[PDB]
Amino acid sequence: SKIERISAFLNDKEVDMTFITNPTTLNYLTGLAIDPHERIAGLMIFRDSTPMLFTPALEVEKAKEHTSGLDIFGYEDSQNPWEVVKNHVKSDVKSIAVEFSDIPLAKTEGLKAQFGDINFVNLTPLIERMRLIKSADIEKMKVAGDFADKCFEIGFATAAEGVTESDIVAKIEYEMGVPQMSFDTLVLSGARAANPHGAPENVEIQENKLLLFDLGVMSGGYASDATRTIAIGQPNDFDAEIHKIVKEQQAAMDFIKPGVTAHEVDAVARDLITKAGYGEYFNHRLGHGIGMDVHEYPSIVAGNDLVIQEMCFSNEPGIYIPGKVGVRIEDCLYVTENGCESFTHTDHDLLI
Amino acid sequence: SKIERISAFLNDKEVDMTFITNPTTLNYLTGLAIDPHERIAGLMIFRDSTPMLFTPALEVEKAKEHTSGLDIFGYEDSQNPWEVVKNHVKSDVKSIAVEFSDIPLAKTEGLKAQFGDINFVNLTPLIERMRLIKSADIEKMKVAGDFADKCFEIGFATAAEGVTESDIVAKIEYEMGVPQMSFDTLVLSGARAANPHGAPENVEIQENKLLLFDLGVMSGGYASDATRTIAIGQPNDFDAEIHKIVKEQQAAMDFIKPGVTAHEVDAVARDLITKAGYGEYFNHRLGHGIGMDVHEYPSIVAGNDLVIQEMCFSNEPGIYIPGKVGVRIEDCLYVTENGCESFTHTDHDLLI
Ligand SMILES: [Mn+2]
Ligand SMILES: [Mn+2]
Repeated sequence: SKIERISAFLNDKEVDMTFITNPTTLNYLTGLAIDPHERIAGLMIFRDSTPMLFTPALEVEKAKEHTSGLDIFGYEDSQNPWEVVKNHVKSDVKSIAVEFSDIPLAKTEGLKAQFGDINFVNLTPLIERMRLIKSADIEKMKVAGDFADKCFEIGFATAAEGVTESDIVAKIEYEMGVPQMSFDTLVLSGARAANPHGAPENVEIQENKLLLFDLGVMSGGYASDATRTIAIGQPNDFDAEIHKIVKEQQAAMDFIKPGVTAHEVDAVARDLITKAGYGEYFNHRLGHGIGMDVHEYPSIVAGNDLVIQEMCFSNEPGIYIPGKVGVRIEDCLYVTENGCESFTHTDHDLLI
Repeated sequence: SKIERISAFLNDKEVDMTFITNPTTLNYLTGLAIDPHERIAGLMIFRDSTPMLFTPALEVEKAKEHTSGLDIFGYEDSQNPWEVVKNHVKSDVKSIAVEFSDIPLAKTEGLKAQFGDINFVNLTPLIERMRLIKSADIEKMKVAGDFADKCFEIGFATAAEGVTESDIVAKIEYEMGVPQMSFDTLVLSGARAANPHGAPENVEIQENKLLLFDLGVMSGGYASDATRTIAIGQPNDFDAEIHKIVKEQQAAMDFIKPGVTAHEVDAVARDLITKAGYGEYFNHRLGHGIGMDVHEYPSIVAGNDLVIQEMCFSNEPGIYIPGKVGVRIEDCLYVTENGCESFTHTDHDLLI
């Protein structure tokens, strides 16, 4: 149980209780997706008592739909959330563990008002080492990644008769309009794709030039991310296979496998680009981790030596010569021991 | 100058410097819209030195586009943001003012690592009293509010031939798809509009029933919000003018004017509903403040007596009998001394 891993840490670090705030961490622990926004909500795990969950007076009857179970209770706006919390917790509280990365001072200060000079302890690192592996629900990241293939389908088509980059984004987002993109959809024509602040604008697509897509979705809880780059009408030759240098992605999809550096795959790629001699230009991290957030561990930067086992991240290599001729390609992937596999199935070799 | 108001506070409270983090507060101060997301950025105002602005190594050349001016500098990922900050600030720093509401512990702790046992002071209340009045750019909230009228146009039409609530939302969002909605667009048919967790789903609209809209946009920086409720085919009579009780909104649009309670307009409304006798059901705050965020001060709750002067907020009254017959209406408005006025011009009396 994920909650049992946390009691264990509390016991092990002699901290009494948690007050958990990152709404993405909530649902990963609780299976419930709540967004209090301006209001307060926290997951309170203990060393050896029954875990509670605080909630606005309005979100509570719902939260008993997940259920697990957790002792659920709330506060109306008339009253001080921090008050309610203490008049529900019994037993004494010296330490609280919270997510440093997320919890603001308005909140720690709200607790201190009520509890006193409590030592705060950083839970964030733990949650991180817990999300780094999943294997629970890779199945969920499968369907999102598959919806991105369907996004690539709709996008390609839509580049056809005056159509601009925006039009293309807007049409993909219509789809239902399945709830939410995991990040801002990119459609970038020719030399706009080399910009390190490139964004779709209402500008016609360039015929005989390259078209980059890079997109992704939130399918209920988890997330996908991908980049295809295609040609609109017969492509340029220099451009033609700057695509090749980059499609070779495939010098790292079943080359893969657990127990190799981090300086590992950012080696089979960043070298094979200096091969054809564009080591610079390609001047950003190859690879970020993926799961419930579009960006997570592991980082796949060149420098230090994180071993790989059983992990989600992404394969985005691309060369950018400012004023170029656009190109990058990306799948996200999970590590099994095979071999391995990618979350997106669309063609790396195409033209429309 | 908004920045000059802050030095003044620093001087007045004998605090050396600010480290400002809420990216909506940045742009309100700086005219620049930056989103570092996982990364660090802060606006550093001093008592009597030249204000600086910290930025990722990647956002900086851009930030010199606004300009003002501010001393702009950054950090690559190789290096510790908190390090850079201290090796740029000279002079001694005992106190830092930050926005309690926004700044997490990972950040205060990052500062303390570098600076030492610094007293943190709460800037948030000041920024709030500063945003409560604008009059600078009401003009910007004018065009967004006008785009919401154009959203209401597109929406109405689109309720026509199998169309569901989702379809209608999706079509409005297509529009360009002018950047961003200020909040999740609501389209709710008949009895779905009474739910206090009502959300558009892929369900056909009910003929001879009510259709609520409530929507809004981000037009570059500021924001709008509105609710119209219309009829799809000849409406029910009980429903017909539960609309009347609620359209009477107009028992508070030029009744208005500065120097009356807060328990003021949540009196001309919440009574005139008990008039026809649905005081309960209508069980939420009438009125929230609006500006750069969809929700801001002033709160217009029943209880305490905030005077009005020269302020943005919204007029959303509506009765909800669970399993009802849907109805609410809302404009947002600014206080001038006339009279006053609303940001949305569409018809409060209609049927499609
Ligand atoms: Mn991507
Ligand atoms: Mn509204």
